[PDB]
Amino acid sequence: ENSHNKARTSPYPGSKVERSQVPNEKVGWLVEWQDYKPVEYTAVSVLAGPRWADPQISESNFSPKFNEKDGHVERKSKNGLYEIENGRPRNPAGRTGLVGRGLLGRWGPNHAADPIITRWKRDSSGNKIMHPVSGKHILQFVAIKRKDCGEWAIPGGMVDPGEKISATLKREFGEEALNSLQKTSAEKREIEEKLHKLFSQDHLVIYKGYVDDPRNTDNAWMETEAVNYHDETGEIMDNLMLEAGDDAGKVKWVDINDKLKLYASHSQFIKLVAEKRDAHWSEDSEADCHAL
Ligand SMILES: O=P(O)(O)OCC1O[C@@H](O)[C@H](O)[C@@H]1O
Ligand SMILES: [Mg+2]
Ligand SMILES: [Mg+2]
Repeated sequence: ENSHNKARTSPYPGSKVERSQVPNEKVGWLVEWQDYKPVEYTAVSVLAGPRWADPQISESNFSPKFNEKDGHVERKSKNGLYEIENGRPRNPAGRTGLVGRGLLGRWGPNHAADPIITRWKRDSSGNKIMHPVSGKHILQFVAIKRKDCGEWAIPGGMVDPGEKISATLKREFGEEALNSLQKTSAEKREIEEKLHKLFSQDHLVIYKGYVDDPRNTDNAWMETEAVNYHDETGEIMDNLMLEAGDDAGKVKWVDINDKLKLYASHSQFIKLVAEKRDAHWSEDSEADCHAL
């Protein structure tokens, strides 16, 4: 019973555009609202028609195949089918008060991928560390500090046109967490060997689908695929130094626990990983709120 909230904040990112107000009871498309009048807005950068953006719906020869693989553009939503009304997609989470695409290049789902690389925290002797409160070992994951807003986050990113989610995962992690774009060539082989063995081991899909994002509109929204590549022994990430890509101010292994503050919905993803890996999570048991 919780409506998307970030997707209804104003002004729209990178603009002064104010979204039309949407009472929570009228978020669902199923709810009748004849007077609903969303503000129309698509960023100039998207309207300019770059290679990563779709044409406007009116463009004569533009015939998108929604809810399916449409060439080098994946139009399927990972939450199932989304409705087409008035020739364009309808946000599956509901009304947002704004039509058009805002800063999103694609009509409909705009896919991203979030590679969560984890390993157990280890001491000077290479042994795991148990937390006394949970009795579980502490897990860490590779996080980057965003240059634009300085928020810590999973090193993810947009799926490029024609790119496979698996490639986006490998590419985003390497480029921003290892800085593969600027590493002794050939030495890039090893990063590929290691990431290869790492991303070849069995991973876990943590989350797929809609992401409540301030860039979302009634017609275009963000979706992600968060996947966890875990290094159980530590052998793989062992000798792989983290180096920030040019899009990150910092990069480092971050201890996982319920106190973490991360970008977007990344902390929800981290909580799920700790659950699946049976890692420590509860920092404080508020025992003092009950004990004499
Ligand atoms: O931050 P950018 O790369 O611009 O958009 C990508 C992503 O934004 C979030 O919705 C997802 O979790 C994914 O990390
Ligand atoms: Mg990117
Ligand atoms: Mg990014």
